[PDB]
This record gives sequence, C-alpha cells and structure tokens, in this order.
Amino acid sequence: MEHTIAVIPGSFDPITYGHLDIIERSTDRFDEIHVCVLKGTFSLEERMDLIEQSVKHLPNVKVHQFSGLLVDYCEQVGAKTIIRGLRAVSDFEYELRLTSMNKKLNNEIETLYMMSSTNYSFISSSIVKEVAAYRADISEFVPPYVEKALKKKFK
Amino acid sequence: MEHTIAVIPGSFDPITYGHLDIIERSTDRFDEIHVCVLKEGTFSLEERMDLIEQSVKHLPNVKVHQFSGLLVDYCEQVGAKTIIRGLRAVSDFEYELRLTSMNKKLNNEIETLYMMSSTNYSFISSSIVKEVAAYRADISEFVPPYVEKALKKKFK
Amino acid sequence: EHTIAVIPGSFDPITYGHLDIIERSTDRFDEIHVCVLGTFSLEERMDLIEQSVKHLPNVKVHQFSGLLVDYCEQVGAKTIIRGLRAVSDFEYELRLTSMNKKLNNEIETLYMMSSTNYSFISSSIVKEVAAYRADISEFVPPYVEKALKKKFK
Amino acid sequence: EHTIAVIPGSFDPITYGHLDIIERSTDRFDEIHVCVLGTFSLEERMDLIEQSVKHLPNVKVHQFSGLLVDYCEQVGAKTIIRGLRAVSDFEYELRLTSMNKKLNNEIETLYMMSSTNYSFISSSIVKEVAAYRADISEFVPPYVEKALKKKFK
Amino acid sequence: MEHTIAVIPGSFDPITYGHLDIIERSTDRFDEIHVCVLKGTFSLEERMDLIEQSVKHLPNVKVHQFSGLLVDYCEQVGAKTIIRGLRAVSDFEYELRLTSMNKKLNNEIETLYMMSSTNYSFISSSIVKEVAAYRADISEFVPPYVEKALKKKFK
Amino acid sequence: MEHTIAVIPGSFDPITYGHLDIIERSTDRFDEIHVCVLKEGTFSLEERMDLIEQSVKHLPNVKVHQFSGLLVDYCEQVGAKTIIRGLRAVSDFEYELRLTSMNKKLNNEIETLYMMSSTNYSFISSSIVKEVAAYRADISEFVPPYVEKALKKKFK
Ligand SMILES: COc1cc(OC)nc([C@@H]2CCCC[C@H]2C(=O)NCc2ccc(Cl)c(Cl)c2)n1
Ligand SMILES: COc1cc(OC)nc([C@@H]2CCCC[C@H]2C(=O)NCc2ccc(Cl)c(Cl)c2)n1
Ligand SMILES: COc1cc(OC)nc([C@@H]2CCCC[C@H]2C(=O)NCc2ccc(Cl)c(Cl)c2)n1
Ligand SMILES: COc1cc(OC)nc([C@@H]2CCCC[C@H]2C(=O)NCc2ccc(Cl)c(Cl)c2)n1
Ligand SMILES: COc1cc(OC)nc([C@H]2CCCCC2C(=O)NCc2ccc(Cl)c(Cl)c2)n1
Ligand SMILES: COc1cc(OC)nc([C@H]2CCCCC2C(=O)NCc2ccc(Cl)c(Cl)c2)n1
Ligand SMILES: Nc1ncnc2c1ncn2[C@@H]1O[C@H](COP(=O)(O)OP(=O)(O)O)[C@@H](O)[C@H]1O
Ligand SMILES: Nc1ncnc2c1ncn2[C@@H]1O[C@H](COP(=O)(O)OP(=O)(O)O)[C@@H](O)[C@H]1O
Ligand SMILES: Nc1ncnc2c1ncn2[C@@H]1O[C@H](COP(=O)(O)OP(=O)(O)O)[C@@H](O)[C@H]1O
Ligand SMILES: Nc1ncnc2c1ncn2[C@@H]1O[C@H](COP(=O)(O)OP(=O)(O)O)[C@@H](O)[C@H]1O
Ligand SMILES: Nc1ncnc2c1ncn2[C@@H]1O[C@H](COP(=O)(O)OP(=O)(O)O)[C@@H](O)[C@H]1O
Ligand SMILES: Nc1ncnc2c1ncn2[C@@H]1O[C@H](COP(=O)(O)OP(=O)(O)O)[C@@H](O)[C@H]1O
Repeated sequence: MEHTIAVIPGSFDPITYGHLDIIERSTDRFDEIHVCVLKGTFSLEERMDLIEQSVKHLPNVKVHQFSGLLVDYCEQVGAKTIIRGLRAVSDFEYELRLTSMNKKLNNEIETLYMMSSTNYSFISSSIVKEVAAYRADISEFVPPYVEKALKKKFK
Repeated sequence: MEHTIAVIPGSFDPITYGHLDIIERSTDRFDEIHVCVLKEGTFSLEERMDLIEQSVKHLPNVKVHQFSGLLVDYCEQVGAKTIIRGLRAVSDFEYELRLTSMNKKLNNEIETLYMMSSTNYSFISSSIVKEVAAYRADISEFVPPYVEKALKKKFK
Repeated sequence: EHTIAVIPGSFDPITYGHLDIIERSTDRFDEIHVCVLGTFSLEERMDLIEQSVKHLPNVKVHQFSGLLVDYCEQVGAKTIIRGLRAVSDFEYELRLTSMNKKLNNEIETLYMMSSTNYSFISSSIVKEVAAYRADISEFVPPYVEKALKKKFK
Repeated sequence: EHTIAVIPGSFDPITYGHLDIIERSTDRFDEIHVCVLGTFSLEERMDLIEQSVKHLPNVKVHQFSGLLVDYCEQVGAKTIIRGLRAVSDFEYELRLTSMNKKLNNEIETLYMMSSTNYSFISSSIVKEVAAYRADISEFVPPYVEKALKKKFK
Repeated sequence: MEHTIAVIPGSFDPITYGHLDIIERSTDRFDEIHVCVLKGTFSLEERMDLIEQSVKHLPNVKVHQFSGLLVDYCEQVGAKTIIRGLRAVSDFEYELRLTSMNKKLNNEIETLYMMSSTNYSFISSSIVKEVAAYRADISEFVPPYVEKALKKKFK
Repeated sequence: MEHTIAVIPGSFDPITYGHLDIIERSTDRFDEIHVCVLKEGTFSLEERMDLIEQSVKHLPNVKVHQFSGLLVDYCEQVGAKTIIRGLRAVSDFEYELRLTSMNKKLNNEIETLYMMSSTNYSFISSSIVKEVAAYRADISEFVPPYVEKALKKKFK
C-alpha cells in the first residue's frame, strides 16, 4: 500500500531506553518514523541532539521539532499515525484522554499504542534523572551518549 | 513497505459495533486484515464466522478465519507480523498487558498494537448486547442489521 | 412520593455493605425500592431484606421480571442508587450506566461511596467466612446472621 | 427548596463536562448551588458560570470562604454532587469524601458518571487546545468560547 | 527477637517461578516459611508434591495443607505473618479485601506483600497452563519437575 | 534470626496517624525500626524530626534519622535489609511498583515489604490534614496531640 509515516511524540527529557524500545519496535512497520518534540532539565537543542545520536543506527528515523498541535504536524508531514507507549494504568487513562481529544482535533489521524517491554516498564526520564542526581549507575537505562550527558549535568 | 497482514483475534459471540470500530479503523493501515476466531457460548463457530463475514463484506481486504493453535502460530503461518486489539478500560488494559508479555516470549517477531475504542462504543461487549437482546430492547445502535436479525431470533 | 430511588441487587444475602447504602438513601427521597432478581432462593432473599429494613418506614422490597430501567418507569422512579467500593466496582458500573442511559435517557444512576468500615464486605466473602464458622455479627444484620448459621452451621 | 444539592469546583473555566453534571442534576433537587473557590479570576469564573447556566432557573452560583461542608450546613444542603470520568477521579473523590464524612456526617456526596461524549473534557485540556487556536465550540458554551478566544486569541 | 514463622498461602495449581520468587525472597527474613495449601487441574496430593520438589533446596521451607481459615492455621502453628505477592492492580484490590477481612477474623496476624520481580509480573498458574495446553515451551516459567508434570498433563 | 533493622522512609510533613499505623504495626516484627526522613514544604526538617520523635517515643525500638543520598545506601550503611511502605490505593500501588523496580536494580539485597493501611486511616495524608487544619476543623482524629498542637499554631 501507499507510503506510510508514523510520528512518535515526546518531550524526551532525556530520551531513555524506554523511548528507544518503542522507536525501534516501530521502524519495521512504517516507511518512515518521525521523532517529534514540541517547540525541563535539558534544553530543546540538547534534547534534539540526544535523540539524533541515540537513533543514528535506524536509518528510517528522522528527528524534528514543531510548535503547534501534534495532529497539525502530522497533517503537514502526511503522517496518518501517532505511536505512543503504555507502561501502566496511569499512562493508560492519560493516553485515553489525549486520544479522545486528538480524534476531535483531526479524525484522520489514528493513535496506535504498544506496551513497553518487561524490562523497561519502570523507566521514565524522571526516575533516570533522579538516579543520576545521586550518581548511581544508569548504563542499563539510557544509551551511552545520553549516559555521558546526564553525568555531566548532575556532576 | 512490503505486503502487511494484521490479525484481529476474538471470540465474536457475536460481533458488535465495538469490534467493527476496530476493524474499520485498521483496514486502511495494512494490505490485509484477518479476523481470527478461536477453535460453547451462545452462537456456534460457523454462525460466528457467518456473522462476521456479513458484517465486514463492505470492506475491501478483510478475511475471516478460524484456528486451533496459538494465535502467534497463526500469525507465523499466514505471514502476519501484527496483532491488533482494542482497549476500552483499565481492566482490558491489565489483561492485555499480561497476554502481550507472554506472546512476546512465544514469538518476539510479532507485535501487538492497540487502539482506544471510540467513546461511543467503549461500553459495548458481546455480553451486554445479549443481555439487552434477551429483554428485547432495541439493539440497532449496538450491532449491524445482519447480527441484529440473528440476536432477535435467538431471543424470540 | 414526589421522588422514588431504586436500589437494585442480587442480595444473596443482604449485608451491612448493602444496608449502609440503603440507610444513607432513606432521608434523600420520599421512597426507596430495593429491587431484586445463588445460595438463597428469591423468596428467601426478599424475606431477609424485608426483615433487615423494617426499621426504615419508607423502604419497600420488590422483584421484577424485565429491565431495571422499565421498573423505574413503571413506578415513577427517576433515580437508581448504586454503592461503589473499589476501582473494579467503578469500571463495571460505568459500563452498566452507559447502557442504561441508552435504554432510558430519563433515568439517572447516582453512586455513593461505601463507608470505610464496610468497603471490603460482599455477599460472597460473608458466605465464605460463614462456611468456616467465623463470627459474622459485624458483617450482617441479626436475621441474616441466623440464616447464614442455619445454612452453613 | 425542601432539597438543595451543591456542585463544587474551580470552574477555570466551566466546560460542557461541568454543564453535563449540572443539567442532569436540576430536575432532581429543588435548587442547585454551583459553588466556587488559575487562568481566570474568581470574578471572571463566576460570571462565566452565571452566563452558562442562565437557562436553568433553579441553579444559583456562589462563592465561599470556608469548608464545603460548612457551606452546605449554612444553606441547608444535605447533598454534594460530583462527576466521575475515570479511575483517577474515582480514587481522588474517595479520599475527599472519606474526609468530608468525618467533618460532617450528615452531608452525603453523590456521584454521576460523566456522559460518554464529555468524559475526556477538563478545563486544562480545553485551555491547552484553545492556546493553539483549535475549534472549541464542542467543548465549552458560547460565552466561555468567547472568553477563551479573547484570552489566547 | 523471638522465633518467627511466615505463611505463604496459595492453591499452587501448579506452582510457578512467580510463586517461587516470593518464597525464595522470604526465606532469609523469617526463621521458618510454611507454604500452605487449602484442604483445579492438579489434585491436592499432586500440588503438594510439585511444591516440595520445587522448594527442596530451601531448607527452612515446609509444605503443609489445612482445611480451615488461614488465620486459624497461622494461629495453630504460631505464625504472626502472611506473605502474599502483588503483580498488578487487580491483585492489589483483591488482596486489600482479603486482608481487610483477615484483620477482622484475627487482628494479631499481619499480611506483608512483596512486589513480583520484573520478569515474573505476567506469569500465573493459569497462563502457564494455557501455554502448556498448546505445548509451547514453559521452561522459563516453571521449575523442571513442574515442567515435566505439565507436559504429561497436557500430552 | 540475626539482628534485623527495617527502614520506614518518608517526608512526614507532618507525621499522621496514617504513618503511625504502619510504624506501630512494624515495631514488633523487627529488632529495630528506623524512620528515615529525606535531606520546602510546611515544616522544616528539624521540626519534622521532632514531631516524629515525640509521636514514636512510646515505642521501644524506633529511631528517627535523616539522609542525604539514596535510601538503599542508607539501608546498606545501617545494616537494614528491609524497607517498609504502606499502601492505601491503586495510585499508591503503581507508584510504589515503579520505585521498588528501580531500588532492586540499585541494590538487590534490600527488599521492600508493604502493608495495607488500616481501613480507618486509608484516606489520611499529610496534605489533607494540613488542608483541614488551615480551616481549623477538629484534627484530633488524624494526628497525635504533639502534632495537633504544632498544626494549630502553624494555622493560627
Ligand atoms: C497523542 O500524543 C500527544 C502528546 C502530547 O504531548 C506530548 N500532546 C498531545 C496533545 C493531546 C490533546 C491536546 C493537544 C495535543 C498537543 O498536540 N500538544 C502539542 C504538542 C505536544 C507534543 C508534540 Cl511532540 C507536538 Cl509536535 C505538539 N498528544
Ligand atoms: C493478544 O491476543 C490474544 C488473545 C487470546 O485470547 C485467548 N489469547 C492470546 C494468548 C496469550 C498467551 C497464551 C496463549 C495465547 C493464545 O494464543 N491463546 C488462544 C487463542 C488461540 C488462537 C486464536 Cl486464533 C485465538 Cl483468536 C486465541 N492472545
Ligand atoms: C490472605 O491470603 C488469603 C488467601 C486465601 O485463599 C488463597 N484466602 C484468604 C481468605 C481471606 C478472607 C476469607 C477467608 C480466607 C481463607 O482463609 N480461606 C481459607 C484458606 C485459603 C487458603 C489457604 Cl492456604 C488456607 Cl490454609 C485457608 N486469605
Ligand atoms: C521505596 O521508598 C522510596 C521512597 C522515595 O522517596 C523519594 N524514593 C525512593 C527512590 C526510588 C528509586 C530512585 C531513588 C530512590 C531514592 O532513594 N530517593 C530519595 C530518598 C532518598 C533518601 C531517603 Cl533517606 C529517602 Cl527517605 C528518599 N524510594
Ligand atoms: C444499574 O444497575 C444495574 C444492575 C444490573 O444487575 C445486573 N443490571 C443492570 C443492567 C445493565 C444494563 C443491561 C441491562 C440491565 C438490567 O436491567 N438487567 C435486569 C435487571 C437487573 C437487576 C434488577 Cl434488580 C432488575 Cl429489576 C432488572 N443495571
Ligand atoms: C467533595 O468536594 C470537595 C471539593 C474540594 O475542592 C478541593 N474540596 C473538598 C474538601 C476535601 C476535604 C478537605 C476539605 C475540603 C474543602 O472543603 N475545601 C474547601 C472548599 C473546596 C471547594 C469549595 Cl467549592 C468550597 Cl466552597 C470549599 N471537597
Ligand atoms: N497527568 C499525567 N498522568 C500520567 N502521565 C503523565 C501525566 N503528565 C505527563 N505524563 C507522562 O510524562 C511523560 C512525559 O511526557 P511526553 O511529552 O508524552 O513524553 P516523554 O516522556 O518522551 O518526554 C510521558 O511518558 C507521559 O505519559
Ligand atoms: N480480567 C479479565 N480476565 C479475563 N478476561 C477478561 C478480563 N477483562 C476483560 N476480559 C475479556 O473480554 C473477553 C471478550 O473478548 P475476547 O474473548 O478476546 O473476544 P471478543 O473480542 O469477541 O469479545 C471476555 O471473555 C473476557 O475474558
Ligand atoms: N465484573 C464485575 N465486577 C464487579 N462486580 C460484579 C461483576 N460481575 C458481577 N458483579 C456483581 O455485582 C455485585 C454488586 O452486585 P449487584 O448487581 O448490586 O448485586 P449485590 O449488590 O447483591 O451483589 C458484586 O457483589 C458481584 O456479585
Ligand atoms: N490528584 C487529583 N486527581 C484528579 N483530579 C484532581 C487531583 N488534584 C486536583 N484535581 C482537580 O480536580 C478537578 C476536578 O475539579 P474540582 O475540584 O471539581 O474543580 P473543576 O471541576 O472545576 O476542575 C480536576 O479538573 C483537577 O483540577
Ligand atoms: N477475583 C479475583 N481478582 C483478582 N485475582 C484473583 C481473583 N480470584 C483469584 N485470584 C488470583 O488467582 C490466583 C490463585 O489463588 P491463590 O489461592 O491466592 O494462589 P495460587 O495462584 O498460588 O494458586 C492468585 O494469584 C489470586 O491473586
Ligand atoms: N502518582 C504519584 N506520583 C508522585 N507521587 C505520588 C503518586 N501517588 C502518591 N504519591 C506520593 O505520596 C507522597 C507523600 O509520601 P512521601 O513523600 O513518601 O512521604 P510521607 O510518607 O511523609 O507522606 C507525595 O509526595 C506523593 O508524591
């Protein structure tokens, strides 16, 4: 069928392996994946840098930013699909409310969810930044370039 | 992108507009959709398959099949790399998480993708439709006409 | 009876969890109809309720063959009252009320939170503990207590 | 006013999610008091409600400095009405009602399930989408729609 | 302080690694652990056999059965503690109702919970028996003796 | 069984009967209990520590300490092999699961054991107590007398 683009939105503050698992699991299912960030501990430029480094190895992944509604981004770019991860019930209820709205905003865009893998269900940007603030080891939670940037941040 | 098949599993006893919401939202996003039914409840397998075929024959690319073994083995046999499931509620969510955790052990090449039921159809289930049909309430908002006819005849 | 609230259930048997909700409702409506459909027969269940609510003069006990929302219409009740104990109650009641609103848009379902002492009580766990001869006086009214002890010794 | 129900909130601003609950309550009590405490000032919030409920003759809008349960006492309301949308609403309301019952055992809180069309609407998401110039006519009444467009253009 | 016994109740139909993770995590925290079963696919005698084999290696673990209330078992035996696992929200609400009752039945017995490890959050006796019915591999979910018994059962 | 220490962490701003429910249920089950407080909210650290000490001085074996680093490192420094936490609600549960998953990565020798709050104290939190105290409702059911006195003086 036709050319397909999916958009994976987030603040990526910073990007983690929780985020990359979803991105990686999505690259074989769409022609292109756009990782999209709006417009926190890392600046926009820094967050964009961390993502690009962390998805270097996935040639069908682009990193962009946008100031506007997500569904309007999808519409400019010709994406029909938003991809979101779910780890837990609090994610689930929140994501339900977002999609209910997005469907009002633009009914041609669908949101598809995938369940986080077993090992990553507990990771978020927040808790990684908490562990990094106490300088504990974060190598299992984030890629090597992001590991370096967190350690320099919480020096 | 090469040829994609997605699989929509269920018991469909009977198919409702809650199930069709998901099926019509998936038909444009893959080359083919297989609706896959397992192997009593109130309609036989052959009846459930007939109801589905009549309820989806307006779509271009939806096939209705039975199985037998594991869902993930059905997906491998047919070349589907995706399972599609609807989420309505928190309790759906927790159950689906347990199933996908297991299916990833069984075959980590198959992804399960979820979509949220539309707000109008969240509350519908085969079970509650049969309840209401048994009391002979008007069920035309809940199921397609061919299914409506079959329920009415089941329940008098 | 300008206003009637209906309190449905299986009541197999009625417990102080059910009575909590019933007693809290009495002052808010001219009449309350406890409406019924296991371990106890229908006739038995109805008698256990009748005896348990006889101290509440605006509460009446009935049975119905048909949809709840058609009962409400028939008696002129515009309100169904349901108790909530837990997240699982909440989701289940959300589905039932979504459908009831489709069946009859003019009846509302109102919920009350179970009181904290009675949040863990169901007919099922009372019966289970009764089968083991536990002391059940804190969970059910005296007439139900007797019926449970008779059933299970 | 044999019976008064109180509907509390921040209403910052009132949306059709709030109005859903208010409109569904009007027929069930002699009076409804919408009771108030952000993006809009108190005075602004009160005006937006007043204009949004002027078609409902038994609804009045008030503010209070003090505990909700003391307001209810003061006006003679024995019922607080709250809407439930989701599991997270449910848990939060359970804690508030547990405490309100301790503060005044004679006031009951009754819940209604938000209607399915309006389940996802909050003041917060309406404001967010308004900040982006989205069409908001399906989420808020016309007088609130104007106030949001004025605020955000 | 004094001698301590904890009781880990269940139907163990059959025992899984989800169950054994909790048992194992509990053995260093009490002087004795009693695995207790009341009085399904495996008979009582079979279930007791599967447990004893699976906890052979934990010398402070006993396996018993009882027909009576759990808190009365704890009381006969001098246990002050029931240990239960939690995997998910549905577990949580159910376990809350059980403990609320058990506290009425006997207030001297406390129930302590531990969270299932990441890898075992999805396993139950039920789902293992479903996988075993389709003869898929269950070696990651159950110990070797139980693996053998399931395969012979779903031959 | 050798000497056991269990640690009860929190902010305790201020300690309430909800926190004490857990602390009194744990004092008989370990040799020692450390109540461990982190490192504004409405009471300073030194005040929060004072309130706890006065609220627990009737128990035999409860010490009140501050830290600084990671909880799990506090446990290692002190020889505690157990963290005790109360659960009131589903939302407590999900949050605690995320924390214990992480703490097991940080130190897999420390176990987190949970107990359900008693039904009478489930709804209490430091937050709601301060709310009610600010309106000068009677708070004697919610906090011990020494804490009751301190809240009253905070809020007039
Ligand atoms: C479905 O996934 C998300 C994620 C999300 O925030 C991460 N917000 C939204 C919003 C849902 C309804 C209200 C406006 C929606 C929005 O579009 N806010 C701007 C926004 C945010 C994030 C990005 Cl990456 C962009 Cl381009 C643009 N839906
Ligand atoms: C994600 O969707 C579903 C749905 C579901 O319903 C029972 N079960 C499964 C199962 C999950 C792991 C254990 C066995 C798994 C299985 O395969 N169970 C039977 C099953 C077989 C074959 C078919 Cl064709 C169906 Cl439709 C259904 N995953
Ligand atoms: C807390 O852990 C459990 C687990 C559980 O079932 C696995 N039931 C109970 C029950 C809770 C209240 C009602 C009676 C309680 C019971 O005691 N039922 C008999 C019973 C069951 C299991 C066993 Cl192993 C025994 Cl010895 C004896 N609490
Ligand atoms: C199980 O109990 C708690 C409670 C809690 O509250 C913040 N956080 C933690 C944290 C969980 C993993 C990431 C860092 C972990 C930590 O250690 N965070 C700071 C923290 C430090 C030191 C102390 Cl002494 C306390 Cl009380 C609290 N686990
Ligand atoms: C709000 O409370 C209940 C409770 C409940 O029990 C199961 N079912 C219902 C119904 C759910 C919508 C589908 C039909 C429903 C019904 O009306 N079933 C007949 C019914 C049941 C209970 C009673 Cl007491 C009566 Cl008179 C008549 N709504
Ligand atoms: C049931 O609905 C609400 C809503 C709510 O808003 C936050 N708070 C409350 C309270 C929760 C118990 C502790 C005191 C509580 C209170 O009474 N706070 C003053 C208060 C708040 C809202 C209003 Cl509208 C008023 Cl008049 C006065 N119960
Ligand atoms: N109110 C809320 N309830 C539940 N989760 C929330 C809430 N607000 C933010 N989040 C979560 O915080 C994270 C940050 O936001 P988001 O822009 O989606 O992605 P990211 O984590 O990539 O920066 C998300 O994983 C989101 O699910
Ligand atoms: N906690 C739960 N445990 C078991 N099943 C659940 C739970 N929550 C939702 N469900 C499932 O929803 C099912 C109906 O869906 P399914 O059998 O997959 O077919 P269909 O999609 O045709 O309705 C019920 O059999 C029920 O098992
Ligand atoms: N999926 C479900 N979740 C929660 N409760 C359920 C479910 N299915 C049936 N029930 C019944 O709803 C009950 C509340 O019962 P109701 O219909 O009012 O009769 P009663 O209150 O006498 O039990 C629970 O005690 C249980 O018997
Ligand atoms: N922990 C919480 N969970 C859910 N809602 C919360 C929480 N804390 C505060 N709220 C507020 O409760 C609101 C319901 O608000 P309420 O107190 O009635 O004012 P309003 O309805 O105008 O928002 C949500 O919109 C939110 O602003
Ligand atoms: N109504 C229910 N809701 C949630 N979980 C349940 C329910 N009924 C049984 N269970 C679960 O089924 C399993 C079997 O029961 P139990 O006797 O505790 O242990 P086991 O799994 O060792 O046989 C448990 O893990 C228990 O949590
Ligand atoms: N979803 C959640 N996210 C963050 N915190 C939560 C959540 N649910 C409950 N809590 C926590 O309950 C806390 C109060 O407990 P804590 O800070 O450990 O100390 P204390 O035990 O003294 O109250 C709040 O800060 C709050 O963060």
